[PDB]
Amino acid sequence: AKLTIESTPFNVAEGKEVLLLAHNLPQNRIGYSWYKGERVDGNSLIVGYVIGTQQATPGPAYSGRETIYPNASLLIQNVTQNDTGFYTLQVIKSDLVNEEATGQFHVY
Amino acid sequence: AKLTIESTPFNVAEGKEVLLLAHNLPQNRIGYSWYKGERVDGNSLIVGYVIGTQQATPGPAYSGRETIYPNASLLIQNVTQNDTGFYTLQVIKSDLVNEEATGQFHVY
Ligand SMILES: [Zn+2]
Ligand SMILES: [Zn+2]
Ligand SMILES: [Zn+2]
Ligand SMILES: [Zn+2]
Ligand SMILES: [Zn+2]
Ligand SMILES: [Zn+2]
Ligand SMILES: [Zn+2]
Repeated sequence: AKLTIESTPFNVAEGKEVLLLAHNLPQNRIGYSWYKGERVDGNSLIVGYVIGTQQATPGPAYSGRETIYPNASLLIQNVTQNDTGFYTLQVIKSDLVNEEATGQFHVY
Repeated sequence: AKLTIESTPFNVAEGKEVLLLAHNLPQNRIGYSWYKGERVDGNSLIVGYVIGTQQATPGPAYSGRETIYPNASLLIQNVTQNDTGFYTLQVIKSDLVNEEATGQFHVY
């Protein structure tokens, strides 16, 4: 089934939090990478996560506000007006036939 | 030492071959995913490759002419006009702070 991302809530007050959820995770997943923007881009990588070891490693775009959970959910806290826009998840699979999906939220 | 892709040769005769090589591979690499086009996109995945097991899995853009190697290079033989343009490699790393790079060749 097709990986999709949903922000809850979509519309977020500045200084509050958003949770980005993934639906239809693939069965053979081994880990995750979250990105700022609409495209998988290593300079825009917020955090990587290995399921088996439960290790999160910040990427270049990490800002001290993002936490990734084992089901791929991403919490971003202390959102600012500059955060409005798109976010992209990759689910890394054991055969490296990886999947990705993009979602968005809005800060007011 | 940013990851980069180069085609050898850059100008490729139809029916001959091209090698896409990668410079500055990360040390903690665990595998590779090659794509047709300018981004990581599952609909354009040529092949995924796990270094440890040497298992290659084709994606939708696989054409039977591409081979992937432990040094991350992609060899395309019997090049056709459909093959021109951009290709993107993602190097999957053990921390999933993955890196990608894009290159191109021209067929004549
Ligand atoms: Zn699925
Ligand atoms: Zn980039
Ligand atoms: Zn406000
Ligand atoms: Zn607005
Ligand atoms: Zn305002
Ligand atoms: Zn070179
Ligand atoms: Zn490097």
